[PDB]
Amino acid sequence: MTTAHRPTFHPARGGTARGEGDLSKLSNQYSSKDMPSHTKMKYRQTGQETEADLRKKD
RNA sequence: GUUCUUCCGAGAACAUAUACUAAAAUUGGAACAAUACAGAGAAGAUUAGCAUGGCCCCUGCGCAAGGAUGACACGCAAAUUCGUGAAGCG
Ligand SMILES: [Mg+2]
Ligand SMILES: [Mg+2]
Ligand SMILES: [Mg+2]
Ligand SMILES: [Mg+2]
Repeated sequence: MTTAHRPTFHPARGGTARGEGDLSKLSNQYSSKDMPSHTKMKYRQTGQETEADLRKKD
């Protein structure tokens, strides 16, 4: 019988790869996109119809 | 060891703790080249390719991509339990 060509009847699980569960388990090889980028965080301006002021604004 | 003190051969200050310390002696752990054999995924054959899984790697700068689809998988799969009437006995 053929059985190697099977789908995922069994559930997928994870949470144990490189650097998961312990921060020292990151290898010093890191991916090209793991470079620091977009490091200045944007925020929404003051008076953006913020929730409490919006609530007031019935 | 130096700049100074003098009663004279001593005194004050400056200077302040190197080194996985070995020229060694010991003790684990990987792949190498090839005589003969029989030889590489899918209900006949030629057989794609891409997936899926874990206490399996290798090449790669790599969330790219290759390594036979990289290899494997390839059936006792029972795993919460019964219910019935004939005929021997005794
Ligand atoms: Mg093929
Ligand atoms: Mg591949
Ligand atoms: Mg190939
Ligand atoms: Mg594969």
